Amino acid sequence: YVFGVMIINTNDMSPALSAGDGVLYYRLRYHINDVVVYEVDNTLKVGRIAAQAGDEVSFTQEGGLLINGHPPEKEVPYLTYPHSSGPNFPYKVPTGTYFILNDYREERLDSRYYGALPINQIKGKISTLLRVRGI
Amino acid sequence: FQGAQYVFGVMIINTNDMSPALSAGDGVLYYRLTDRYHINDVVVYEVDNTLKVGRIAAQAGDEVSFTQEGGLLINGHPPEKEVPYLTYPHSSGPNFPYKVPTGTYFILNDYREERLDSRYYGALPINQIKGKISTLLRVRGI
Amino acid sequence: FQGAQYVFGVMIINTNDMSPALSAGDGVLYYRLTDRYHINDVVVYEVDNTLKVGRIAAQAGDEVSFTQEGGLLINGHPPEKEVPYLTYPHSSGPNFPYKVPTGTYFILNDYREERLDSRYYGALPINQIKGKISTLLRVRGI
Amino acid sequence: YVFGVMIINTNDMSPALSAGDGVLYYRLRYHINDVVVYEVDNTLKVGRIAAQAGDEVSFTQEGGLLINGHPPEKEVPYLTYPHSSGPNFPYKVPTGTYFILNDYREERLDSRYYGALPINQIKGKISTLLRVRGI
Amino acid sequence: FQGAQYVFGVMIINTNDMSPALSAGDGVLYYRLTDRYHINDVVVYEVDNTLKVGRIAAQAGDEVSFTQEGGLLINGHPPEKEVPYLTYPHSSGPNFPYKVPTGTYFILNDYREERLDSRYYGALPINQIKGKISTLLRVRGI
Amino acid sequence: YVFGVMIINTNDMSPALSAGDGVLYYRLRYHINDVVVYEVDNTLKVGRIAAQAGDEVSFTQEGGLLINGHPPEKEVPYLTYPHSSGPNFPYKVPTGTYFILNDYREERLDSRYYGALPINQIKGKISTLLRVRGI
Amino acid sequence: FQGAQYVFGVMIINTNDMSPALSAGDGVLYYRLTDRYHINDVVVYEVDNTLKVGRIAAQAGDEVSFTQEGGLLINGHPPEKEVPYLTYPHSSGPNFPYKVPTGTYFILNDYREERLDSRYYGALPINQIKGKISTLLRVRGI
Amino acid sequence: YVFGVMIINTNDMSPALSAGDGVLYYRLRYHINDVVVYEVDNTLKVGRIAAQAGDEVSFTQEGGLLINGHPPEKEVPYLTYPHSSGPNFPYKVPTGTYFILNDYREERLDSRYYGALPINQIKGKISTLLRVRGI
Repeated sequence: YVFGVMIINTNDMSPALSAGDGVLYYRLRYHINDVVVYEVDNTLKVGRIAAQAGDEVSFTQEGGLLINGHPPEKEVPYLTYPHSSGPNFPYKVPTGTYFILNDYREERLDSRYYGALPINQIKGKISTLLRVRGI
Repeated sequence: FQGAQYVFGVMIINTNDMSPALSAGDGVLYYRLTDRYHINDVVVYEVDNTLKVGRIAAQAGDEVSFTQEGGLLINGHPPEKEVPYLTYPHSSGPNFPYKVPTGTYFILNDYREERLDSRYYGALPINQIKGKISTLLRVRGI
Repeated sequence: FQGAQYVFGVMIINTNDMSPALSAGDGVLYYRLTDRYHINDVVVYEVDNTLKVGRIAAQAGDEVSFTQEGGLLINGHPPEKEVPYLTYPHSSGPNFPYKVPTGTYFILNDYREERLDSRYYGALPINQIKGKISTLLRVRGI
Repeated sequence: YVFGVMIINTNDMSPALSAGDGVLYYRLRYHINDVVVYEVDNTLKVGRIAAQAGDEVSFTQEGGLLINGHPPEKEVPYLTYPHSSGPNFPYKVPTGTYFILNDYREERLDSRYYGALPINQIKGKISTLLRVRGI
Repeated sequence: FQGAQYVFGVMIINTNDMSPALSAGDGVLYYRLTDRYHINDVVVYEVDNTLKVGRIAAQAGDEVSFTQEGGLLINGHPPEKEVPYLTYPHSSGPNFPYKVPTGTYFILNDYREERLDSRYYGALPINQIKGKISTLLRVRGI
Repeated sequence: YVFGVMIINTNDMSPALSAGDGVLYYRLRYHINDVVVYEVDNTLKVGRIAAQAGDEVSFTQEGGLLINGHPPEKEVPYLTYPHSSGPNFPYKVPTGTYFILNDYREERLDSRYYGALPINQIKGKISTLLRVRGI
Repeated sequence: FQGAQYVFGVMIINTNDMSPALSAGDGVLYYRLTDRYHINDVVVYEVDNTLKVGRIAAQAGDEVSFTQEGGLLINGHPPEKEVPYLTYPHSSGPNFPYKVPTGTYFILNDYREERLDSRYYGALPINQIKGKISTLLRVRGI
Repeated sequence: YVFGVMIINTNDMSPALSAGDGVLYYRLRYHINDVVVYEVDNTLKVGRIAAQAGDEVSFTQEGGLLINGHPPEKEVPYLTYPHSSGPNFPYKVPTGTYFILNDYREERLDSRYYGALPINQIKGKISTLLRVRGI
């Protein structure tokens, strides 16, 4: 029904997505591993959904991520540490929200800083990428 | 001789050897240059009646070697492009350090643990390069 | 084995051997079929490390012959496609009548006076067909 | 990994797919509602997967289809009657097979004639369609 | 006046009003004709600052009417294109039988149960037609 | 400046152009061998310009065409005979007109029937062809 | 409401108002952004039922003025893009200095001697921008 | 017959052509205003043909260019001054050569430095440009 188009403008989602990528996203109920466009502070961001309503989200001392004890499907070539000004973990994911992580985990301004994003702040699932340079 | 020459090719990627830059199922476009390619270009190339993709890591006159800690050296310096893997030789490849011949390109899989690239074949002659991948379309598995 | 497979190719035509259907400088698009081609398709194909274009005049099991008046016969009947030229064998081609082998296509230049087509090479194996020309873009010389 | 390309050459799958459509299919484990290319008698066909190993497949007097009593997700603007030279129904779907139906149900030479197709005869799932005429 | 004119547009379909020919999420290409469109063309058109798609069911001078059994008549005959739905007027549309004006096209949703088409708006002037949908790309929901 | 787009709908210009071809034409002063869109009787046609203001146009008994005695640059695989209800030849081409011929010369409803076309009836030069079937 | 939304448009340029960046007869592609455009983008836009092209010289909140020597100032500084012409106001345009409104873009012809751009119309609301020209194909007149 | 493809890698031909442009060129007899790819010192360059065999090429004190007294068709927003290590002007263009100028005339390493280019060093006429960024 509703489709958006944007140019990715950070490397928060690298290497899955890079600055300058073109994306198409549509407004959806999301699923773990969906990559979504969302808004915080009148600013569009992209991130991947690591957890949904009810899950608990914990860290290991060795930079690892746990959703309900067990670590995630998706792997990234980074260690995941908490943000110091973020909610306490372990962290329970509220109804109507989704816990969102940057694939490039060294950028810690995702749900680890904001908490889970409410639905009304999620603009849609990215269904198509067109990369036209920097292959 | 020639009836027709390529300007572009539109292909689907069959392998994860260029992962994570490229994934199986990705659509790509390449364009064919009549002059030279460049370092870091991802190219489509042919070896053994077999189409392959890889990234140009060195060109004519360059010297390629490895450190004991799985690092790649081009002319004694480490390359621009970084990949989340270590690079080791193919035991049945040519000798290193390896002087890249005139008119050839030394091509590496971004997914370095697959070693069927120039580590096994040596550098590829230009005439076996089909073109440079300039564009990518991914629809699933983002 | 394969890194990548063609879905389309976008090419420029270098020859007038397919004239007047195709002219030098024409841009074309082809698509690659995994199954079989058909009679009257114009295809891009390779023989002797050389890309060529031509039109499929017969397929596996067909019989190709010539009349003394420069006419082509496929299975004893004249073909659908008409060209403003006569068709004669290549003196150094195979024998006719010619039984088209399994898994091959008998390909002819629309500009029949150029005889470096299946009249010289025999029928082409399918694996040497790159794809079917579906689209044409002409900008000059209309 | 392995991709095929073909031109649909019947209207067995109409309106979902029409003769002259171009498709891309890849070799997969299939799911109900997948549309797949398959071979019978050295001939490529396309059809949609209505049932999998273990299911039972039954007809109603009123041209309706039942998979395990309950009728299917996918609806088509045709009634589904059995083929007279086909297996008996109700019909239990063997392991390693998939029961395949034409969307255009008046063409009855699908699994209703052949039975369920074994995997080795399924060439792949159609993932992309390009229709270039007859829109 | 004009800086630029459309030759093609590449669009995504937002509605199921043209279902099953077209579905939400489909990609389409249209081309813009300078002359006339034809019956059965699916076109992109604008009404109320709003882009819409539909299929041309009648043209200038034609007469459109309905039977009591939900059938469409064009010039007293039923149309070529068949859809798996019945066609009824929009209670707030113009009168029928309806004489199609000069320079207009009478456009219908293939999914006839949605009646916001020419049954409500009347026939659309040509200058509000953006072009004809010639190509379709579907990737999900096949 | 002004561009038109049309679908060729005859084979008058075959093989150069075929029914179903897409063309782009722009409004120009034309030159011999230009292929142009023109109007006669509220109907768009296409043809190639064989002669301009001042030229004389004559036929040979052997189906040949003469512009000022000498035959044309462009050759076609047809013989060119006059139309019986057309102007007398030899035929002098008026100022402000262009003598237009069908490449497929067996269709004789070009300038051989109409005479030379005035400029105001020539809609433009075809600069681009896109053939999408029947190659 | 919407049946379909643009992702790309492929257009031909009818004017030399964007010369020498763009020329009459150029083919272009644009893509439609759902978010904001940027300064220096060349965009297709509509004003008075009329498609136009131009280059975004300023955005919301910016201040546009002219020097007596035919120079353009954006926020008191001269802009990045240089054109081989001088810029003067349109005598019947709005007042300058000109505060660019919220949700609008101040658009200028690269060929500045044609003044039917934001110098006459003011800044264009975003909803009247069709998209950004990203690609150019020139075949004649190079 | 023979087509080349290259990426323009200077702004010598700006604004007509810019670094990063893609071009198509074919091997030809050239004409004034043709833009051509040519080689000097095992290096591909592009330039526009200002004069041919027999012409004379002169400069005015006011940065202007004369071909046979009369200045050129093509205008550029630059003044044209000689190169100090180039041939003497006025300069007569030898048979079998073409006098080539950079559109961006402040780059003086064109025929003003090299003299006219022989044919065997001209690789072809640029017939198509594709600009994909920096519009």
